[PDB]
Amino acid sequence: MKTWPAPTAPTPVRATVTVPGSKSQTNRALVLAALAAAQGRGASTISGALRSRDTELMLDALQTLGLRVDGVGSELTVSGRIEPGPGARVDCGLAGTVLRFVPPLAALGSVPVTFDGDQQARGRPIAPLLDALRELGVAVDGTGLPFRVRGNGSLAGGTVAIDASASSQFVSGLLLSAASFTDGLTVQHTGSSLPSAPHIAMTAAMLRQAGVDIDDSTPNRWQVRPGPVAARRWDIEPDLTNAVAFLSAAVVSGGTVRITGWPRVSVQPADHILAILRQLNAVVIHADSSLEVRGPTGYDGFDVDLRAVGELTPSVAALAALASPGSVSRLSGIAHLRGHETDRLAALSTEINRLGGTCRETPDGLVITATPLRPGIWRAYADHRMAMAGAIIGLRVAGVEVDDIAATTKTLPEFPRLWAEMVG
Ligand SMILES: O=C(O)C1=C[C@@H](OP(=O)(O)O)[C@@H](O)[C@H](O)C1
Repeated sequence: MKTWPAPTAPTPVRATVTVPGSKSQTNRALVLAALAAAQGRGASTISGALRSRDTELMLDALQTLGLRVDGVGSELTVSGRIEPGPGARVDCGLAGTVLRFVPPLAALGSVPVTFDGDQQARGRPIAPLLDALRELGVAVDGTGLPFRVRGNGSLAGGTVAIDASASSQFVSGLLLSAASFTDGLTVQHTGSSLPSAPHIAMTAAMLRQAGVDIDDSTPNRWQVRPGPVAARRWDIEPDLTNAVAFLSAAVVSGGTVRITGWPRVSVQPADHILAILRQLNAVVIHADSSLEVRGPTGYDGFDVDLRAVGELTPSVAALAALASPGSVSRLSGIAHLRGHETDRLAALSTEINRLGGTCRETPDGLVITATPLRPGIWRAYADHRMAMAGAIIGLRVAGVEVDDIAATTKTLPEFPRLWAEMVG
């Protein structure tokens, strides 16, 4: 595979960028549309849907379960029933949302469904959710990929306790289908350290838009009452995590990037994101239904807690590597990133140090000292966000090439073109 050379920015980037739909919201919408359709409420359409490997895996997973998903562009229509064929096998790829959100959904069917995924997906956490499904009555063969969910057309629900410290998607995955369990569900996260609170809140918010009653008034506990899931039209926001890769270009070059269609009120953690950018003295404004970010002339080291927004770590690590020389930055709260697409703390450490940088993995994150960097091959680990972090570095370091920019197809198949258009 040819490498992809990351274009440099010898002068401030200036651009208006449109990023496609949110992966997290798209895949929640597809699951909820499938439940409504499986419940006999009719077809649903998702407008502005992300088309990427993770959402194609999700819609193929629903089709494996018997549903129909139509649409060649960003408008997807879900219909039909859960009625899996003999030997049904969901391919999870490297999509945690498919791996975690579809096995509950599938216990509603009356035929078992096998789950498999990429070799690299088999190293990602999944066993706690399968134990929880077993506690709720579902027969599950296997404690890791490949595993089979042997449903008998129904799932009684009830109360269940789970350690979800390794992934909020263990909670989201159970919450999304719980309205179709006979008794609904009460889910209790045991212990502490629950990452990605905004993605669980995302789940709860979209469940309420589908008419589902969910009580999240007590931390670490969620009660969902049994009831209908409405068929409705979903409007998908731009992916704000992907937007940060482009906004970072403004930050490191002292330029100006605008993102179109930014929601002033979002189901995504927009407030965390904008606060972080302002930590680096970026000027952030909302204008013309767009978000504008103007980078500072330079920035020093920063400390940032990424527990609630860990998927920002690759881009934020790149920003830290590009701070003024001798700056020290501390990224914390992200032990769980050892279980992501790749171990992102080891990978970021490895690739930054290869460019001559200074990145030290810590038990919950990274400490990065900004030092002059040099050309190299920034290696993707099949991880869309590692790939875009390489692009960010390359803005300020000539001679940086990403081995596998096509890794970006996970959530942004058009990255290479959009990025070229931005940097110009
Ligand atoms: O539910 C979601 O859509 C996701 C939740 C988070 O997972 P973890 O809590 O496992 O990090 C996030 O990092 C992931 O990229 C998307």
